[PDB]
Amino acid sequence: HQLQPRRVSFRGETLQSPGYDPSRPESFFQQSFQRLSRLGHGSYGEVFKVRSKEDGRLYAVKRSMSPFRGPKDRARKLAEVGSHEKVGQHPCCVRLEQAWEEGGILYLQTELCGPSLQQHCEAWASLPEAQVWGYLRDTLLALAHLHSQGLVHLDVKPANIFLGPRGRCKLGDFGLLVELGAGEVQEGDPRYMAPELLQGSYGTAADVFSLGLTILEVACNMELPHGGEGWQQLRQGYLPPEFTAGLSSELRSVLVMMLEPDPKLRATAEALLALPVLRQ
Ligand SMILES: Cc1ccc(O)c(C)c1-c1cc(-c2ccnc(N3CCOCC3)c2)cc(C(N)=O)c1N
Repeated sequence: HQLQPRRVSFRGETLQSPGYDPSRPESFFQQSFQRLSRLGHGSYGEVFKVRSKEDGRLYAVKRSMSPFRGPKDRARKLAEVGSHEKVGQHPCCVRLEQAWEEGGILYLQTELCGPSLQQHCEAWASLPEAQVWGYLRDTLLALAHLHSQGLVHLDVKPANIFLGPRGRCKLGDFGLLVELGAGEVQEGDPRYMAPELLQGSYGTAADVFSLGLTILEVACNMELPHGGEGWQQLRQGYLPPEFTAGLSSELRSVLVMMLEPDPKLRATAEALLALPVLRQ
């Protein structure tokens, strides 16, 4: 026999939902959602576009790949939900609707978003810069929100930022969020990593640096180095001309503020948002 689905939350039960019958053998996920498409799959699991039977609206649902192997494995996976709950509701962050576990599998149901910035770039040669400014501003708003909550995203990158309506950006994938102890956290993508993280040092500034390289990459449509001399030369306090062909003086000026190697000299999200060029 199989235990009933249980809600996963770190705030304050078995899952009951209109349309869900525990008497029937299919999973909560099978009974309570219509699977429309698969949006992604990897070792992290699978992500589906679904329609909810409870309210008729569209959502995304992520489910892990294999059953929990032991109590610590379970605890580490469930921690994503606690982190996401700390982020809560914000128009530039992917909103978690509910999470549950059934059959040793973890499900996160969120609002449905569009393609990642990685995907949008790939299927776009370069993005119009007005689009890029929108993505920069919206993800800065997300970072100001995270920092307001004493949170740092240690894996800001094009794959973790999702398009929304009319040019809007939402930051997601909060499994590598840390609170300002740190908690367990996995290896972020070296391409976008702030230099201080090599010495294990982190803070609000690290995700500003990663957003800087994220936006640089999408604006120039060139792969950033994962190590070696080219990695070092993006972390010196200048923009290598290799990456700035086409980029306006205005965008360059803001990126260099974000890419300052000394996290004490690096701009904050709120200071960037207060720049005339990022108004509204
Ligand atoms: C379901 C969910 C739960 C928590 C969460 O934080 C998020 C973002 C999502 C969520 C994830 C994805 C998605 C699609 C394909 N690949 C990835 N990847 C992950 C990072 O590595 C690359 C591959 C992610 C798409 C959407 C969507 N469009 O609505 C979505 N909401």
